[PDB]
Amino acid sequence: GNAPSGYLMPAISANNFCGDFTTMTPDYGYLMPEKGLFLKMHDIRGAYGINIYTYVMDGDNIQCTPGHFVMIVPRGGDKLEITIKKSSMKNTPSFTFIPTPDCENSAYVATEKVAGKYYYLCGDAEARYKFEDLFEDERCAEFKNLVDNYGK
Ligand SMILES: [Ca+2]
Ligand SMILES: [Ca+2]
Repeated sequence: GNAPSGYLMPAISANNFCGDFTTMTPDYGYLMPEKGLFLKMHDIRGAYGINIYTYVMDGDNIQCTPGHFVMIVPRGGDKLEITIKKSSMKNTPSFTFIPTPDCENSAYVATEKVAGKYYYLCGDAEARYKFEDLFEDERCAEFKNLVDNYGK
């Protein structure tokens, strides 16, 4: 009913690509219908930057509005630094994700470019596993609690 879903998020210059999406370096997405949140994660040398968007549906389209940004930075001795910032509406992109009816290898594509490219949402189990492992990591309570308590 409200099970969350994970996505790989390659960025491609064309908005109508259908082929092998794994030739591109992906970000990761996580849709949480139980909370009305969409998370987008970017990896920089093992540190994670996660945007928490709020979303609503517009028919089949997922409309995503910036919320907060969580940074998770590994440090010596298996420590993590977790920090949270409010995202700016002016400086963090919004997304509208629309279906890809003609491509079975993607679930959605963005309506607008970011840095010249379209992000796709490609359904993916491993992306889901990555988020769910991070939520439940004993060191990540600050992140889990932000998400669990969000808007509430
Ligand atoms: Ca599709
Ligand atoms: Ca097939």
